Amino acid sequence: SSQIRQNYSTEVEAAVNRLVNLYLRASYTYLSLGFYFDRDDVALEGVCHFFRELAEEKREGAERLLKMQNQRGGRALFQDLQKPSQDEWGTTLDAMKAAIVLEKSLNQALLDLHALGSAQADPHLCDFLESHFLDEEVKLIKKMGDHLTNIQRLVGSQAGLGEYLFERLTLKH
Amino acid sequence: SSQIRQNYSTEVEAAVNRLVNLYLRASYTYLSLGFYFDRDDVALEGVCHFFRELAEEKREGAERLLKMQNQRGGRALFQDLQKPSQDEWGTTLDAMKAAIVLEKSLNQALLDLHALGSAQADPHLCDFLESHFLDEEVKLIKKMGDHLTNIQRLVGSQAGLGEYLFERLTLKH
Amino acid sequence: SSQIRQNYSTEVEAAVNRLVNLYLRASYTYLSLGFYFDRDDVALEGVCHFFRELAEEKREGAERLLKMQNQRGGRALFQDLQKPSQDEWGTTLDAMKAAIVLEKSLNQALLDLHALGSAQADPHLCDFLESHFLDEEVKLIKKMGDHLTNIQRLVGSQAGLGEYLFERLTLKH
Amino acid sequence: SSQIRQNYSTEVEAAVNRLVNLYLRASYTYLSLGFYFDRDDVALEGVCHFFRELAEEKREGAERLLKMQNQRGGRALFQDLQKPSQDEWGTTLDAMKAAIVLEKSLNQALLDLHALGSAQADPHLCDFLESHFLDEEVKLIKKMGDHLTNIQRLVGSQAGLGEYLFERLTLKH
Ligand SMILES: [Cl-]
Ligand SMILES: [Cl-]
Ligand SMILES: [Cl-]
Ligand SMILES: [Cl-]
Repeated sequence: SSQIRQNYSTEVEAAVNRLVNLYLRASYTYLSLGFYFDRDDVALEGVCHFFRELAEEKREGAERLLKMQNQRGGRALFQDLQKPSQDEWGTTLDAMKAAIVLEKSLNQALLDLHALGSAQADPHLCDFLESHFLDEEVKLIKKMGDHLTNIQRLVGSQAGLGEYLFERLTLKH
Repeated sequence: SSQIRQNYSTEVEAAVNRLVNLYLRASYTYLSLGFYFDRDDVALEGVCHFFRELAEEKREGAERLLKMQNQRGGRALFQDLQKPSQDEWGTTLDAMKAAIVLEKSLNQALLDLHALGSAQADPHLCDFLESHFLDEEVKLIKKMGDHLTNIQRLVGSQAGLGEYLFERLTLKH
Repeated sequence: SSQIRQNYSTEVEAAVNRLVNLYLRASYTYLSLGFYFDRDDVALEGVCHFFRELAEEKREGAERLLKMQNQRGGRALFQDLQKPSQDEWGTTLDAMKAAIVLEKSLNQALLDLHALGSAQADPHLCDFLESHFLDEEVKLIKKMGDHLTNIQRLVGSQAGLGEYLFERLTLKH
Repeated sequence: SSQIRQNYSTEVEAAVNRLVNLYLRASYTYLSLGFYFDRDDVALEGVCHFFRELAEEKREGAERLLKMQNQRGGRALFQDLQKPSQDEWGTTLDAMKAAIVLEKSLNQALLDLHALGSAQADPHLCDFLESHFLDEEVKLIKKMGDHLTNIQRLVGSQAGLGEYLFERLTLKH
C-alpha cells in the first residue's frame, strides 16, 4: 500500500480510472477511423494519417493520467474497452462530425473532473488538467471545427472532387 | 517647444495627424478582417494571414508618419479611433472588395497631402511620401486587383470550391 | 455560427471583448507616450524605447485574447478606441506614474475576468489568464515600481541631471 | 565646351557653385569647432569627434554637388572661402546652438535651390536634392535639437558636471 498519498480523494482516484478508460476508448475509435480511410475503396491517405495521429495522442493522454495516478498514490484499475460505435465511418464529413462529438464528450469529462477536483480542494489535480489537457483539447476542437467548415464548403457541390481536394491540400500526407 | 522647425506649415502638420488617424483606422479594420477569417465557421487561414499582415503594414505606416512629424518639429496629436465599418465581412470576395475601397481612400489621402505639400513648397514632405508611401500603395492596389480578378474567376461557379482553392493555392498559409 | 463552443458563457465572451478594447487603449496610450519622449524638446530616447516596447506588448496581449476568443467559439466585436488621456506627458516621473496607474487598471480588469471565470466554472479561461497575463502583469508592475523609486531618488535634487542619468544608465537605448 | 548639357539653366549652374561655397564654408567652420574642443583647456573629446565628423560630411556634400555639376555639363567655379565666424566657440551649449544656426542656413539654401529647380522645370536637380540632401539635413537638425535639449537639461545646474556627462554618455568617443 501507498506511503505517499496525501490530499487525494477516493472520488478523484475513481474518476481518474474512468477517464483513462474514456481516453483508451477514444484511441480505439481513432484506430478504427484511421484504418477505414486506408481501405482500397476509401483511399484517403491524409485522412487516415490524421486519425492515426489522434489514436496515438489519446493513448498518450491515458498514459499521462496513469503516471499521475501513481504519482499521487492512487491505484490504476482497468476495465473492458468497448469497441467503437461504428464499423464503417462514411465520408470525411461524417467522420469529422463523429470526431468532434467524441472530443466534446472527452472535454466534458475533463471539465467534470476539474470541478470535482475544485470541490475536493485538490489543486494538484486541477493544475494537472489545466497544464496538460484543457488547452490541448480546446486547440484540437478548434482545428476540427476549421476542418469541418472547409469540408462543408467543398462537398456542397461536387462531393467527390471536394473530398479529394481537402485530403490533398489541407491534410498532411 | 521646437527649436528645429523649418518650412513646416501648420496645415501640413494637421494633415499629417489626420493621416496617422486614417492609417491606424485602416490597421484596426485589417485586424477585424484577419480575425473574422480565423473564425471556426469561416476558417480561411491564408485570408486571415493576408489581412493580419496588412494590419501590421498600416500600423508601421502610421509609426513612420509619427517619426517624420517629430523630425520636422511638428506635434503628434491623437484622436479617437473609429471602429471598423462592419462586424462580419462576408466572403473572401466581399472582403477583398472592401479592402480595395479602403486602400483607394488611403491613396487619395496620400495624394491630397502630396498636393498640399506641393502647394506649400515643402519638398521634404513630398519626397517623403514619394519614397515611402505612394509606390507601396500602387503595388498593393495592383496586388489586390489581381486577387479580386482571380477570386471572381473562381466563384463564378462553385463558390465554395473556388474560395477554398484561392486560399490554398494563391495565399501564403 | 460555431460548432465548437462548449462551457463558454456569454458573460465571459463579452468581458473578453471589453478586455481587448482596454488592451488596445493601453497600446494607444503607450504609442503616445513613446512619441512624446521622441520630441526634440523632450529627447529621452531610452524612455521613448521603453514605452514603444510596451505599446507592442499590449497590442500582442489583445491579439492573444482575440485568438482565444476564436478558439472558444466566441465572436470578436470591436468598439471605438478612446484617445489617450493626455496629449503631453510631463517628466519621466509623471509618465512612469501614469503608466503604473494604467497597469493597475489593466491588472484589476484581469482579476475581475478571472473571478468571473471562476464563478462560471470556466477553468480554461482561468488557466489562460494565469499562464499568459497575470504573472506578466505582476512582473511589469514590479519593474515600473523599481523605476519609479529610482527616478524619485534622482530628481529629488537636480531634476534635469537626474532625468538624464536615469535614461542613460537604467533604460536600454 | 560641353556636348552633354540639356535642360540645365545658367541660373541653376550658378546657384550650385554658390552652394558648393556654402558647404565648404560649413566644413571649415566644423574643422574649427572640432579643434577648439581638442584644446587642452577645453578637452571634450566626444564633442571634438562630433564636429570633425560633420566637417567631413559637409566636404563630401560639396564633392557630390561638384560631381553633379560636371554630370550636367555645368562648370565648377571656386571662390574664396571665408574663415569661420568665431575663433573660440564657448561651451558645448554655445557650440551646438551655433551648429544648428549653420545647419538651418544650409537647409534654407537647399530649399531655395529646390524652388529654383522647380521653377525652371529641372526635375533631375530637384530629385538630386531630395535624394541626397534634404532628408539628411532634416535628420541632422533633429539630432542637433535632441542634443541641445539634453545639454540644456544638464547645464541648468552644475554646468561643468553636466557638460562632462553629456560628452561621456551621449557622444561617441
Ligand atoms: Cl470484466
Ligand atoms: Cl475625445
Ligand atoms: Cl460606433
Ligand atoms: Cl578672388
